[PDB]
Amino acid sequence: ERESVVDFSKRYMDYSVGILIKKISIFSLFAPFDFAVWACIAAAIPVVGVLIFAMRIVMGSWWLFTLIVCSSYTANLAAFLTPVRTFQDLSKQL
Amino acid sequence: SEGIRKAKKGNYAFLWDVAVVEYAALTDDDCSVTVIGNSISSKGYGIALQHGSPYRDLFSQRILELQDTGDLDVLKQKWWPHTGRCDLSFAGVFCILAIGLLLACLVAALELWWNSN
Amino acid sequence: AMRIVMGSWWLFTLIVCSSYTANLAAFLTPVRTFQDLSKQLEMSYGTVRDSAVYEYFRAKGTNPLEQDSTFAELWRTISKNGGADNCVSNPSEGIRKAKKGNYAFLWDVAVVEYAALTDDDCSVTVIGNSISSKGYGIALQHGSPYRDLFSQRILELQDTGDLDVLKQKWWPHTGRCDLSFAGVFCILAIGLLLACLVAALELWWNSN
Amino acid sequence: ERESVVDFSKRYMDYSVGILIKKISIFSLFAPFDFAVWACIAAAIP
Amino acid sequence: AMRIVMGSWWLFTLIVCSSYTANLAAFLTPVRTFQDLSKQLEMSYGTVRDSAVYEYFRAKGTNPLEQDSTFAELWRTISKNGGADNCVSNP
Amino acid sequence: AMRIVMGSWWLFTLIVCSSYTANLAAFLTPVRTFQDLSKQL
Repeated sequence: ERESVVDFSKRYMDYSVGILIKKISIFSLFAPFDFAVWACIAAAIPVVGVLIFAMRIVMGSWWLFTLIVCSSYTANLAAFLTPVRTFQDLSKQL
Repeated sequence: SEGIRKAKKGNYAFLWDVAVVEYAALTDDDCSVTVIGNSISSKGYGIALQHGSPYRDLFSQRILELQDTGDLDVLKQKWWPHTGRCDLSFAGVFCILAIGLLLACLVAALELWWNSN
Repeated sequence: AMRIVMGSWWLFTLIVCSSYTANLAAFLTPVRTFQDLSKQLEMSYGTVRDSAVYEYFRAKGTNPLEQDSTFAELWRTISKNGGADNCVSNPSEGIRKAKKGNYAFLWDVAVVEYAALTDDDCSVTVIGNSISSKGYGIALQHGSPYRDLFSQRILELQDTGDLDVLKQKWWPHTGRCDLSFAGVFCILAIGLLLACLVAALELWWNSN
Repeated sequence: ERESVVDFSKRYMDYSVGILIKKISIFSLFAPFDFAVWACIAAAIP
Repeated sequence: AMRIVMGSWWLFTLIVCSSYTANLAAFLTPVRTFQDLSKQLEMSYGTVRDSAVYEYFRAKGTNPLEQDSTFAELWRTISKNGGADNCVSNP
Repeated sequence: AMRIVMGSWWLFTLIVCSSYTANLAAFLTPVRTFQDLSKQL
């Protein structure tokens, strides 16, 4: 209706709108890991418990086995090494 | 102007020109705000004129070409450059401490239950 | 007693060195990546050569005040040997070429997913980048008293948003293509196999 | 150059022009690591 | 016996302690730096008014086509309080 | 003894935690040295 009887000239800028934002403590380092494999370890010990019925093969499993699980808990210390938290218009509706 | 401090004092994300918020970031003595981008270039902003004017396409030709040279964006970068003024634990005791106190209370329960048995 | 001592507390530190050694190994950790500036240090780009993209990017990627960290990296990638392997004589040449040549450049994303989502690949998904000031408009000539009549209908279709409806008619955005944690089990049941190697051979060797 | 001599109307989109024709979990421990030292342990055993 | 019952605690969270012992030491990385840009975070910045370094670099902490924003940052370091942020008149 | 045992597990704690950040010395830090005089050698 600014075009119905009158006119604009052509574009100086383009369409937008702005959003003004002004600017769990120890739980958060287990969160980079999939929580299912905790119980995948927890069911593995019943499998090892079958072996009641050598033993050094079963020990030698485990000295290789939880090796990496210790390294896996050593892994997620690097959580920043590679106010607002979420940036979607829809994500901030909630 | 109300949306300055009401967004400062009260969880209000606002609906406004980004460039005003850009200069409000350019003015605050502490880098203490947050903005999120927007990109809608199918709709534009032109400049009104008298309905019937001889040089309208000639006006818009400079509107065109100063953007084609990009010096229009240098005019944007005059009053608001790209950097601006704003460039945009030891209390974790109880948490793991409490999960086993279920068991720590349940030990004496099964003790006194079977010791009476 | 004292003869048993030598390699023992030797291993009380060497394996620890080895633990710290294997510890650090990963702590800094067409479609290839996800960000356009991350593309700017990758392989070169398949545009149509001698296009207006080819023209105006040489006009403005060489403009340093109007350089925004991709366009010169764009220019140095595309200008290889005077443009060799970015070869376009007929237009569909560079449009075809580097599917398995593994260069990547795109259109405006409309004609992109017009062709790409009518493909069976969907690893051809290159991320979006388009000229925020240059595109396709609507052409007439000076002196025909028709423009405000028609630019009325130009603005109104997005005022209604039926500009979006007609884009989504012959071009829906949906299409057939809408758009570190398993290493134990790599070697887990290998131990169950070694259990079968050991204890079953013990059982049969006792049965022998 | 066109719009100097023959008038236009408004934009509706932007532009580019490109290419369009169809035609491990744990082993990062070994990208710095020379794999034989496992055997260096296994032969340091006897 | 109940050696089995509660003994999970000196195992697990002691490792969690060793992790907090660790990760903060890694995240660690007279003169501090040799930059006019890395020391923009240091405040109470003494400087002289009515001088050539007071004059010319206000002309060079302005003009946003000058793409070394260190100079404009050190400009706006003192430009507040009318230019009299934490300032002296003479050396 | 129960009292110099204190000195044992503490070194078992301390020295390993003290062994820690020198991995970043191996990890974090083509060119390495920038002096005109340092490259004379």
